[PDB]
Amino acid sequence: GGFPNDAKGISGNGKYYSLGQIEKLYSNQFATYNNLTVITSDTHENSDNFAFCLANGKRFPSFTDEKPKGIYTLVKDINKEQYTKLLKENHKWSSIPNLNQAWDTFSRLSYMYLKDPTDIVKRAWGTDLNTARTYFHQVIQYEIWRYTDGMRVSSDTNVYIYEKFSPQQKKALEMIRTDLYNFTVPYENLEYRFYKPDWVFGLGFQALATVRWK
Repeated sequence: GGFPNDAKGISGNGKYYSLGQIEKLYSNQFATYNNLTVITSDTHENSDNFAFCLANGKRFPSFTDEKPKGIYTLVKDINKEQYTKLLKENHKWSSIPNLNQAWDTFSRLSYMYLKDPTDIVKRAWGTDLNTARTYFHQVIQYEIWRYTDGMRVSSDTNVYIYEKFSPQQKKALEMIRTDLYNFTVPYENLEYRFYKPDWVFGLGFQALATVRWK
């Protein structure tokens, strides 16, 4: 179950790029859903197979035509206090709703993508893991934003997003909402990671965070 994060790229200069959420890899092609994969700035090796954006109101990273927008440094093996501090720093001009709980929801939701402890993917997509790999990322991402940014998506709230969801995504969202608190997260066996965006003039970039097995 879940989607492994077995990437091992480490950048020689400590800087990383992301392929983005829905972005073109090459400007003459149709955009693809890229799971916010994070790559080394030097070798373009994945460092983390997926990641999640932590600030829906900031700039999103991309790597179209191999030109980075949004450059990151990595904080390894984060805990509740570090996550909370870094998340808050990335939201200087917005308040995070139920901030106390922000680590709990992020760490649970990202783990549900990594491991899927309650078998949401089997129930929503069956054996179609290729579709689920991106379509489940997207619903997990929106639910992360419910908690980072108050972006609750439903048939009567943020309808412009909801109506774009596939039927399987809609089912998965209901399962996520039912199952969120109904498992224990095995923190001692996991490495959570934070990607801190380098400063730029103006509205900055969203931070990213992700998880892998140790």
